[PDB]
Amino acid sequence: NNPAIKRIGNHITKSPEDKREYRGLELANGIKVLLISDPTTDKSSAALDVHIGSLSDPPNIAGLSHFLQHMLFLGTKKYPKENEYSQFLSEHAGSSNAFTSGEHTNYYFDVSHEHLEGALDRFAQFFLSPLFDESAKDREVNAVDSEHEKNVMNDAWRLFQLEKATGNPKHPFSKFGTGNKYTLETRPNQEGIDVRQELLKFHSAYYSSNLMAVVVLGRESLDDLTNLVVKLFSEVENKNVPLPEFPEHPFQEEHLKQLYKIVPIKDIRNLYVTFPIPDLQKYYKSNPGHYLGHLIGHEGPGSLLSELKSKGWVNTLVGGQKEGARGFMFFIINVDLTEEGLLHVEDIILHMFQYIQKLRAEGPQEWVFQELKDLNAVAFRFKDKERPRGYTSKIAGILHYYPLEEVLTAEYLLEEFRPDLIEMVLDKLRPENVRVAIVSKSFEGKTDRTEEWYGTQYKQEAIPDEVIKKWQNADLNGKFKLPTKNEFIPTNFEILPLEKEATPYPALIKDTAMSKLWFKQDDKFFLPKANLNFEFFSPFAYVDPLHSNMAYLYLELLKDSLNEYAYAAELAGLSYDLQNTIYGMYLSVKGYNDKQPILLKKIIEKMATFEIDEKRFEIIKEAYMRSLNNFRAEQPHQHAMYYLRLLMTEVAWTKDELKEALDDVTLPRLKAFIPQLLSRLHIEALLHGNITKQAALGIMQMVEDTLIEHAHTKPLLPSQLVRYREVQLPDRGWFVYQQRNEVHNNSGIEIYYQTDMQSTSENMFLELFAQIISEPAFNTLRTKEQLGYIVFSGPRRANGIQGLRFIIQSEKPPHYLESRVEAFLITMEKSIEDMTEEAFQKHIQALAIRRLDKPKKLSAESAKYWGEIISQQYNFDRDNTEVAYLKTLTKEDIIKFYKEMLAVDAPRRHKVSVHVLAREMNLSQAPALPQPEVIQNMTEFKRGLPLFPLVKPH
Ligand SMILES: [Zn+2]
Repeated sequence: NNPAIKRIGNHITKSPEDKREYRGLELANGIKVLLISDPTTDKSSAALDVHIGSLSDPPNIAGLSHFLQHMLFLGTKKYPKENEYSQFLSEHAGSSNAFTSGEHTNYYFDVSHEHLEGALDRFAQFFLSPLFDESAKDREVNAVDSEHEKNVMNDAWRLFQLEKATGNPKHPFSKFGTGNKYTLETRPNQEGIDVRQELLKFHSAYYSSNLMAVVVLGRESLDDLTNLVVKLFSEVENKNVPLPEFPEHPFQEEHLKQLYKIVPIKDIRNLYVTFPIPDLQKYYKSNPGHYLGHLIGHEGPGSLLSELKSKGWVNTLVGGQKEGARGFMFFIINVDLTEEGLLHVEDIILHMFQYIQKLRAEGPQEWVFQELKDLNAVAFRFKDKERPRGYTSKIAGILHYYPLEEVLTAEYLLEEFRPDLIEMVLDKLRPENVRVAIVSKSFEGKTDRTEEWYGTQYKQEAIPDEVIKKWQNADLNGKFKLPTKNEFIPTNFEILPLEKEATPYPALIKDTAMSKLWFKQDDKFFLPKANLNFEFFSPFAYVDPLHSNMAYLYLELLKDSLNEYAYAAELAGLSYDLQNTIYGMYLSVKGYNDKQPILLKKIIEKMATFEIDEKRFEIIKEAYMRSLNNFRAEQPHQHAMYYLRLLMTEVAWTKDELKEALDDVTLPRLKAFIPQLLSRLHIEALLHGNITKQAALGIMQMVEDTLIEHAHTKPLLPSQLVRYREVQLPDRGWFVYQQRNEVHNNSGIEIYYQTDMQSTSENMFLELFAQIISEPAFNTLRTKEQLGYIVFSGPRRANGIQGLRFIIQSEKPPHYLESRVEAFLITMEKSIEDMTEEAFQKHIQALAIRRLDKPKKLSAESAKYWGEIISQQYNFDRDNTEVAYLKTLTKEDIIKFYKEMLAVDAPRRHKVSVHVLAREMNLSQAPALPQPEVIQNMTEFKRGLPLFPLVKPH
């Protein structure tokens, strides 16, 4: 035997398509482990999930377990340097993150495959001897505060906390999870609490081996991973902590039959219907809640949504089970509301109960369960191979819920038909346990309560007993019918033999006035799936704001019109994406290849013969007005990015321009625009997956023929295939553009140091520099100086040009943010001077692994080719070519590049800053800056600068 292993599990059931090898075990201290050997992986990975979270915070220190989560990265006894962990990962092509929910704290990393043991050693110390350094703790509490600030004016986070504030206030469910500076520092100081001791006591008490699950994925054999994991994790102490459990529901009698009226930040209108239910987790082999969700949440003919949509009351619906914690769950039905829907909330909820009554009338349906079982089995068999980092993290969470042997299958395979469970859940969906929440600006100034942590304005009322009664007597409405058999369920999974003429990259197999067709038969994944991507080029999609509006509205009305039919295809693993672009339209069809030509045909046919329903048109136009308006409530950093895009691209219509133009979109006008849009087009496509050349040629010509037949499409002239250019900033110039975010009380900044056109050498100069400064920028600007939670640095690529950008969101003013980025850039010039040759070669090597990391699934490989196609660079072998050149670079080359393009006194510095002010508006030495040119009018700024050329094709 082995003293350190309690048991090794039996065979871990996996998909027969899965070439990874697996071994489950439990250590003697109680840690549940999954080991995954993949000898092909470029990045290895591990995750650890401790089954404690938020719901176990001390009642007097809200946010503690989330604070501990941040603090664990900031040093341990064996590795006391504050960023030893992140720096180690950065220098070895790795990355890490963590999250805290009510019951789990989950930590994960990935790393270059040769450096697993080093990464994993440093990571294991988190669970053995964190330092919770006093100085780290006082700085890091600012990152958490700033994380909560970002969430404060977000509607989803406000609704999430509001639900917890209106159940039983004594129940742990009512806790505030994120915490902030108030809860984590200010108030504890006032109460004589030593937060460092609290972190140490909480870690001591709950970070117990018996509550942990570990997953490790590496090239090493299963035996080697076994020894590694025993070596590192055997020392975690078992304190035998009982798993926390919450058998009493946070919504008791007095919390039921309540109506909440809520003021949102965005102009949104929604209706939330909720019923408390028991915890159904233990019934995973039948999944009664999924069965009900699938039915109540259906979007096919005869569905609930379908009738609410025809009445013109709602556009969208989500229904089904929602997680609570060990011992309680919820079942939801939530919809968005049209203006007319807002006035018929009562009738909407009755239709919900009529639909529920139809399910009780028909009884549990074994054929529905069989369909669900069959799709889940196909989905599991042909699951795309996952990136290691998300895969270890996700399995760590679920090791707490399923036997070792079933961890891979348990969320997929259904085994038991349980009409008794289906009826038992359905018996809880009754008007006597209903909670109803309406979100709308119409409640402004009509509310009388305020939620503490977010400020949310709402009113609570009992639902009148006569309203409950009307709902309890709901009868059968003849518009509601069970869905019928889903005929998109695929049954042909044959993998076509690899053709003799198959190539490693996409090949241009059709090059005509109408269409350019890039094609590759999958030679790696061997799943019965394909991706079909199309750019439709037309100047009329973006010629003015009005047209761009009409392009959008057309495509939204089209998707709305197809929804009923397309929903079945997407339950059957066949989906599509359709949107207007600054060039035209983009269409992508992905998933099982079997029925895929059927759905594609249908989209092109509808596209080309579309008849707008006038009612759908007014509803979708009003949602779009709101959606443009609601931009004002996005975050300051999203504003800054959005303004830079408008500043640097040749053509770009603002949200304001689109909004003004929107009133002039009439039905007549939209009906005229469509044939005009479709009259002349160019189509560039990538057809990639389980498909032959001649099926690819056939699919392409079928799209052409359908357009030609129905919309009389002719080819665009080559000269009209315009790409837009980037604005060319002058040597030594600095421009600032300044605006205010009217909603958030944080500011945001984007700083862009433009370099030159993209090419091999320029790319790798910028990428290597970015790789070098990446971790230090986060360490400096966030961990040390604490300027904000959101601190970002990296390449910016647009319209064939590039440069270095910095994005920060902070309470500090933008001019101060600027000076800190500038101090930091100097700090980096010195680090680069002082770093060893070997330190320098480790960064080359890390960038190299990053760039050469193999796609693990079809759609990631398609996305690489697609980026070559849409950028018109067509450099399909870029990665080998760029990396060969990268390996040639020296320290001097990067110092010279920095001195020429980036330094404060650089001869070719080209800087633009976007300053977004907050609603209401020791340290290294910042250099003196010149006086900037303040941009007053974006159109004038553009007209007075040159425009770069466009990049040439391979
Ligand atoms: Zn956090």
